[PDB]
Amino acid sequence: PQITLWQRPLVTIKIGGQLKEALLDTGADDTVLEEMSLPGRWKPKMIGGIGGFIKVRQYDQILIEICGHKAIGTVLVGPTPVNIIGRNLLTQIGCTLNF
Amino acid sequence: PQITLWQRPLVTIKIGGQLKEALLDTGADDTVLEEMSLPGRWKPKMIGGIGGFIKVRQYDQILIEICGHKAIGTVLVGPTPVNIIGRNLLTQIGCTLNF
Ligand SMILES: CC(C)CN(CCNCCN(CC(C)C)S(=O)(=O)c1ccc(N)cc1)S(=O)(=O)c1ccc(N)cc1
Ligand SMILES: [Cl-]
Ligand SMILES: [Cl-]
Repeated sequence: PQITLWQRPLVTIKIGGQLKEALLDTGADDTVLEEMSLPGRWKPKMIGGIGGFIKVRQYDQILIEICGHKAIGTVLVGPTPVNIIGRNLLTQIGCTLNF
Repeated sequence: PQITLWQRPLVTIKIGGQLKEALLDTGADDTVLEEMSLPGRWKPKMIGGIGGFIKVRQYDQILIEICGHKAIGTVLVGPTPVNIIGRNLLTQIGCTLNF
């Protein structure tokens, strides 16, 4: 599709059998979601910027569906104020910026 | 242009006669720049970041060029990790997300 930026570009994702709303964020290196369970190994990470840093758990090789697009990648999990889809997954669905 | 996301979408902007590098950030509602001098009066604004809310300076109707595309809009100034171009100016230059 073609997504306008007049409004926040929010999309439905499916992960861990869960449906969630998330922000497509070209400025985010990696996907980070609010607290949830994910299977497999993880390692701690600090991510931050405006207003500071937050501690997250990094899970790798996680399956996700974005707008019906299937993709695999890293998912960070922690106290983000909003669910964000980062470049690491945006590239796999072939998402680009255009003007 | 068409910008893929395998690397950060960092572009050149021009503001106050000076070139700067900035991040095209669809996750950002508003544009926020590193501390700099701008003309006119400013008003206070609180923005919600990944680690918390912070105070920044709002300057309105400022000339800024993004990848050569001319714009005039609101620019916020404050302690941001990088210059960020948000949806207020992305919309202005006709930017969309596509997949
Ligand atoms: C400086 C940016 C490159 C840092 N980030 C990415 C840009 N997101 C842009 C949206 N933001 C809020 C976020 C909670 C949705 S923001 O705090 O940067 C913000 C707020 C207000 C305005 N006007 C401009 C920017 S990050 O969010 O810190 C981040 C860092 C690591 C990962 N893995 C994921 C997100
Ligand atoms: Cl103030
Ligand atoms: Cl504006």
